[PDB]
Amino acid sequence: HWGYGKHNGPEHWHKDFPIAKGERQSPVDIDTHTAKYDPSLKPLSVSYDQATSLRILNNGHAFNVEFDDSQDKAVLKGGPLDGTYRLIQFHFHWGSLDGQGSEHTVDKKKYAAELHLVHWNTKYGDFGKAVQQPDGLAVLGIFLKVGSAKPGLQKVVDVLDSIKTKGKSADFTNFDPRGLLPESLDYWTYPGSLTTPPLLECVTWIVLKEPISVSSEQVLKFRKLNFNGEGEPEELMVDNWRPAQPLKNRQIKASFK
Ligand SMILES: CC[C@H](C)CCC(=O)Nc1ccc(S(N)(=O)=O)cc1
Ligand SMILES: [Zn+2]
Repeated sequence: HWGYGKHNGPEHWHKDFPIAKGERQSPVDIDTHTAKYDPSLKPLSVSYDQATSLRILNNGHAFNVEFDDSQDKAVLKGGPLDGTYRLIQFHFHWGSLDGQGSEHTVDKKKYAAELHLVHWNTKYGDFGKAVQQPDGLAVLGIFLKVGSAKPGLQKVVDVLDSIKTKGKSADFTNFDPRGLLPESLDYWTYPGSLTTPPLLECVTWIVLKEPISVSSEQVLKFRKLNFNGEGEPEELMVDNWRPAQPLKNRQIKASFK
């Protein structure tokens, strides 16, 4: 099965998922000088006041904080998007070292980690239908750098001990994802894909320019998670990122000058 090791990592994925070599794969390097300001882009609208988190799950590749997406409760709209996208889950990708971990890069710079807030287009009814459409998902990407702690992340950090291994979940209600956002909603946007198998080409990526800062102790706790299940040999969940993929026939647009 696919993963992030030498024998099953990103360079292998194309054998089971040929779309890995497709025309709109993610992540990509964001060349800031080549991205073009698009004055017709609208401000993002991030409406998370009614978000209902439910659970946190270690799925063997990352941990997902899952939300109730059976009503319009936490939605993303505006920006490059037409229509309304509902928050279903967020997760991160991170490194074994502070100098790597992000999936997107900015002028080839790697951040310590990257948060993905995953949303699906309500016109398709459910997430499984949405991933089969070119405009099915909108993923809000936010870079993490190591410095000061992010207080709004701490409730996530502190539950990780309870979901150390693959397949473990824990109740995780009343978590407010607004505490994970930077001040500015300036962003870059481009059409892309899921960054893990099945690598479906269904995502409008919206990547915030401003990173959030997290403490070294916060990211160290991410790195204590396990890829393996309980009672299997311990493999630390680190370096669960896909490297930048060719941009091909795409233009990255900026919301800002
Ligand atoms: C049918 C599709 C898939 C098996 C269903 C499970 C799923 O949601 N996968 C997923 C979600 C988000 C990302 S990312 N890293 O934000 O692009 C990567 C993978
Ligand atoms: Zn992701």
